[PDB]
Amino acid sequence: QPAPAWTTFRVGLFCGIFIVLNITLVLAAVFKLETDRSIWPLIRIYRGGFLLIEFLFLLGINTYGWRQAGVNHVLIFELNPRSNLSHQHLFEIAGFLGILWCLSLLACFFAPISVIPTYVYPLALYGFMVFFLINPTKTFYYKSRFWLLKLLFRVFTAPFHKVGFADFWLADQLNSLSVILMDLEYMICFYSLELKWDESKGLLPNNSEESGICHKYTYGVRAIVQCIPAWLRFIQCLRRYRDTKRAFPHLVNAGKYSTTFFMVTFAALYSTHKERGHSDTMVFFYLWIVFYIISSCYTLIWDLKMDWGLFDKNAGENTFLREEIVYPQKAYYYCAIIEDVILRFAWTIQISITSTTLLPHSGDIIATVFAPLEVFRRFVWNFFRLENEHLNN
Amino acid sequence: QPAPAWTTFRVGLFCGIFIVLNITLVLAAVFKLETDRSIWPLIRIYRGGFLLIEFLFLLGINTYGWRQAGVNHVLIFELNPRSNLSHQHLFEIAGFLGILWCLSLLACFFAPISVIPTYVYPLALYGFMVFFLINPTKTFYYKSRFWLLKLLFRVFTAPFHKVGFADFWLADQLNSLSVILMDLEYMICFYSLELKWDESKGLLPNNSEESGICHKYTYGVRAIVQCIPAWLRFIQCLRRYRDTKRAFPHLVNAGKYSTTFFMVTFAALYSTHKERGHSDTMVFFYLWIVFYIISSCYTLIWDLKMDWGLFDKNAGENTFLREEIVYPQKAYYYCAIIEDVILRFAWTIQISITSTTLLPHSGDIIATVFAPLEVFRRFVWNFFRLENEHLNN
Ligand SMILES: CC(C)CCC[C@@H](C)[C@H]1CC[C@H]2[C@@H]3CC=C4C[C@@H](OC(=O)CCC(=O)O)CC[C@]4(C)[C@H]3CC[C@]12C
Ligand SMILES: CC(C)CCC[C@@H](C)[C@H]1CC[C@H]2[C@@H]3CC=C4C[C@@H](OC(=O)CCC(=O)O)CC[C@]4(C)[C@H]3CC[C@]12C
Repeated sequence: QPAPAWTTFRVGLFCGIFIVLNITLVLAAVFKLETDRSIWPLIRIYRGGFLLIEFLFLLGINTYGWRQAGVNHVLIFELNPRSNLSHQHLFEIAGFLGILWCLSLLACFFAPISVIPTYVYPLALYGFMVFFLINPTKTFYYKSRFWLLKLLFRVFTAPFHKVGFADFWLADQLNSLSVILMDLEYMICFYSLELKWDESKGLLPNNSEESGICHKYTYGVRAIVQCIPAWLRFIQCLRRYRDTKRAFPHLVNAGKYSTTFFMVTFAALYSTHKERGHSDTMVFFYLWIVFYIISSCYTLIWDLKMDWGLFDKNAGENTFLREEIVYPQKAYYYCAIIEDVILRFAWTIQISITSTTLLPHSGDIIATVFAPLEVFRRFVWNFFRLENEHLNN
Repeated sequence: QPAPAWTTFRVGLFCGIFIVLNITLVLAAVFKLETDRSIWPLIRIYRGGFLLIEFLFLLGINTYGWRQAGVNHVLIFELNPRSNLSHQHLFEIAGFLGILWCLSLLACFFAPISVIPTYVYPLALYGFMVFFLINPTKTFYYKSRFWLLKLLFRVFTAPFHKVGFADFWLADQLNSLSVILMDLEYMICFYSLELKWDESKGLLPNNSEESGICHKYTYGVRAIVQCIPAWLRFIQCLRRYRDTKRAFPHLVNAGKYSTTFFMVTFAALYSTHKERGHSDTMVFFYLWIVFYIISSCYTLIWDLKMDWGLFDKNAGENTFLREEIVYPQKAYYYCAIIEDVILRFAWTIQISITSTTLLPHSGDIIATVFAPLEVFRRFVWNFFRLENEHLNN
């Protein structure tokens, strides 16, 4: 059933406002903003919002593809059939939130008029977003927000509730998008300790020794925020093994999700060795590389053989694929296989660099450039994971 | 017949882009613009264009009414029953033209590229409109523009072609769009006579007494271009009388459309005799005024008693109305009558400032604020005229 023209009109309106706002924001950044003042904290704060907008748009594309390809994903997700969301609603939500984000960024740049210079706009934007998430009224897709909040509650207390499809799907989705979590942690420490709240102007060049508290790992305020999604998925699979008493898949998933834990603690140990300047620190590098390989070379085999269900013995004419495929063109499969091996190494490198406090001058730029790539990798992963899930049933 | 979702998406996209472009144009005009060169000529190059876009948008709303009020207008317009242009197409065309107009105005305000300083933007925009109008390729509503061009040719050759509903409909609509003609004539006069083309931008104030060659009537070229639509309608109704062999509803129409000839000739004579001296100018001003009440009354009785078929001697329950009506609210009819009475006599209000102020450049500002009001008067007149034609047919 086609959606009413009002929904499409709203989607187009929001898309056009988003496009024009992006163009004028780029122009203002190129011309108005001056290079002398450091602008890295602004990008660090707004990266999470941009990632959320991109994820919402990509999920709209994903549900479009699932609807067109013939995948019965409403039964797989166990959603209520009589109230389901098409791509247009997700597009509208993403456009509205993106317009709000662009308005906040433009206000932060220009700062039209206020007494408090610039440090109320990110707080305002994130507060508006969280209020939209947990608004107690019965409007603005109340059923969807209620379902998502219940799913979040089930996921974040995973070792107690029975594991379902949506639980692990959202666990993986959070595993890809943890950059929002680290950005939130950075924002929290920066507002709590660094910024001069009872002052004016705002951000200033930092020359004191106490500066850059969020940059350092302190004791543990950095690594655990990195590996929280890994812990969630690890405990989810442990509970699933307990409930099902099946050895192979869950027992290998435990090691798969503990490899990243090992890599993260080893990178933190390398950082504290650099702080200590030990003679064996360079040797400490080599082992990291080893646990780099056993990390990536782990998940790759899980990405193609078990996740997407490729490399089947009964491939037949479909070279390097499975016997049955619902997508029309194999070029998509081959491009996805080619791009996944490229993007996995970049994702692991970004995770290591963000928490290891390495590359002081180029680490932030590397993270900024490579952040909107793991989201696309997950977007590619979703299609084939759900296709294999539908064909398995 | 629901429209495709892509058309609605395009309409929404164009509307959003137009809205944000208007907001940023207003902001630039308030802030970026500097008041050292007389900006009034700029308005006279753009004002008319604005009106055109406005008209198109208004026309869209009009046809929507005829689809919901039951006023069958395709049958009486002699349009193709199986091929019609819905209001969404008019909305998107108006949005496209408005986006181009806003882009040209912003480029003129900012002057980004320092090679073609200022004079190419208006010519380029109006040329774009021209090539869109007369594009020979079978793209972008080929039937629509071909029909419009054929009807324009039929209208402009009034004394020879047979009269129809669409011909005098377009003549009546054009009778409220002479402002486009005066602005086009002024643009041509400015670009041909007084502009020094070998100059960048042209940041020279026009306060010098040598200016005003194309502002005044002088040799009498504004009067004829102003009276052209009146002449077309006068000749069309003369031909209607000649064909019908009856003069009850036609000769009085000829007199009504000929009163404006005396109107404009008296106005032009007063304007051209003001600077000569001519101490008897008050007699001409009095004649101009009395002809003003004569014409503004004649038009009022024609619009009320005969055009809409209102004030019938036998009305019944519906006081001061007709017998059969299709629109639900009587408040709509009363508001339309009141606003028609105000707008037809609006000139009086203007003259008050022109008779009670010493502010330099007084007539032009009142003229440009009152210009987007005759279009609205025609837009509201169209509803009831089409309804009465449908009832009579
Ligand atoms: C970075 C380079 C080296 C590779 C980039 C790969 C992507 C651009 C490709 C890989 C997988 C592709 C997707 C694979 C499957 C689909 C489903 C497909 O849905 C349908 O319309 C099919 C159903 C039908 O029409 O019968 C639409 C294209 C899409 C989203 C593809 C869009 C383009 C993607 C994301
Ligand atoms: C601003 C001051 C000077 C008053 C100007 C009057 C306008 C605001 C009024 C006069 C005539 C009105 C119109 C008369 C008839 C209709 C048809 C009507 O038809 C529908 O689409 C609704 C029908 C239904 O759903 O029952 C919609 C409102 C509209 C366009 C009205 C919109 C408001 C108008 C333009």
